[PDB]
Amino acid sequence: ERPTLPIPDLLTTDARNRIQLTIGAGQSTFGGKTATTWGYNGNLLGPAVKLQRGKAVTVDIYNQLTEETTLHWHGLEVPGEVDGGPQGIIPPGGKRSVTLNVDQPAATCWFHPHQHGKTGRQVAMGLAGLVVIEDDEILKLMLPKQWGIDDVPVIVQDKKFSADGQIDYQLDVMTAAVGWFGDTLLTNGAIYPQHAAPRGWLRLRLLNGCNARSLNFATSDNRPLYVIASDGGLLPEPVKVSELPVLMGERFEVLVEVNDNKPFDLVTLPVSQMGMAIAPFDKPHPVMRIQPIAISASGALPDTLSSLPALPSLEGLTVRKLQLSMDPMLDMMGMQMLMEKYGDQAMAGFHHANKINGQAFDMNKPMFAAAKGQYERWVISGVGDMMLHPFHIHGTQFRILSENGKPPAAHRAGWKDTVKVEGNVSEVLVKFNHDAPKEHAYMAHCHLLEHEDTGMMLGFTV
Ligand SMILES: [Ag+]
Ligand SMILES: [Ag+]
Ligand SMILES: [Ag+]
Ligand SMILES: [Cu+2]
Ligand SMILES: [Cu+2]
Ligand SMILES: [Cu+2]
Ligand SMILES: [Cu+2]
Ligand SMILES: [O]
Repeated sequence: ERPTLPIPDLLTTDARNRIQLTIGAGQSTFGGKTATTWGYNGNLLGPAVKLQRGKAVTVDIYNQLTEETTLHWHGLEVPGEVDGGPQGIIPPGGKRSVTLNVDQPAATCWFHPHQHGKTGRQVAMGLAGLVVIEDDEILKLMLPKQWGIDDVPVIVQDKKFSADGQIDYQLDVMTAAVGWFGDTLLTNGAIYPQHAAPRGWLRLRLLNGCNARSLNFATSDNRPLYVIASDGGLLPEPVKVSELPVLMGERFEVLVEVNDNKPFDLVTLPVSQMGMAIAPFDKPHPVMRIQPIAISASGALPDTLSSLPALPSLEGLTVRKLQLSMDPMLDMMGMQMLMEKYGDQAMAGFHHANKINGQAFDMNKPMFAAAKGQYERWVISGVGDMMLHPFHIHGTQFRILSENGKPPAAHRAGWKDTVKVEGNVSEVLVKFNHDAPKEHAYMAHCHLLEHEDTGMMLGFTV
């Protein structure tokens, strides 16, 4: 009765070493009602671009929208010139080609628009894809590896729709303060899908592709999840968890056991984030149904996944302070609107009003030049402010030293491109191995997209 989990195509290069991505407007059905949606190579979401470490690929990006957009590869360590930040304009009806020389370990990354001031909308409308980066190392592990059967991407996103069927997106005082969130949960575009998985291990590549909703993954019968990777690749070993908090733009890959005749749900648990526990999200919410199939999966859960370097010495490293803030007026007005619409349940558990170091994002004025090839220490503070800011830095995979006032949890102590900042201070160890000049600067920003779109971003050069 549930629709099957849609599986994004795993797209590799053709004879010319090219991948074609068409950005376009189509239609989808939600709850039997049609909406205009945008997608990459289809109506909605996108394919998974498969990359190999050490190899180049050229991506041809045809923008068939009637408005401008950009194409960013979130999690990829590439020069600014192909980063697809807001300076990477692709005119409506035009084409832009980018050559990606992949130089990082195996990981599940993703891609989405980075259009100046409109990224929340373009994502809400449907635009997101995946990136599966492979290397020599990972294939030796014998992980579940059959794409769409025992190795599946799970892109989880919320939307809200108006009475006429259409996606109801707005960037206004309330959303700019608390984020765009909705009442309907999608999994690879589908409402409460089911996925048929063989007996043994199921690998789920989880992406929180929500604009502003943080999620927290668990199983309906509390079977454990074994985390094997974070934003930037494998952990040294599996880390067993009963629940998995995932911030906006974060990825984790987990293994979960599948047994004959015992279906279970992947669920998300209520989070203590402003706006995000309004019913049906005040209770555990299903994400998808796992249907065991009485066929043996070949995949293993290895004792040992890979190696993390020790953290580099802290003495002598440059420190950059990035103070996050939101105009007090934006905050009071936004939270009032939140409380007035939804009341107390909204606490269960403006275009340049959001800033970093007192400055709302200035596309023409990068805030600093970072060293190339040198570890730096970036200290990101949300002190003075009560909103959730998952802070993301372009052009790198860093190590978390402190996450919002604490040492990182085990499954969060490996390769990360996002870090939690919420009323406290975070510190990360970051290195950039590629150039980004002022014309194609790197972004560092909050990934609660409505904050980003209203100033909580800076450009930096390498
Ligand atoms: Ag006011
Ligand atoms: Ag409140
Ligand atoms: Ag705030
Ligand atoms: Cu992103
Ligand atoms: Cu990014
Ligand atoms: Cu934020
Ligand atoms: Cu970004
Ligand atoms: O991003």
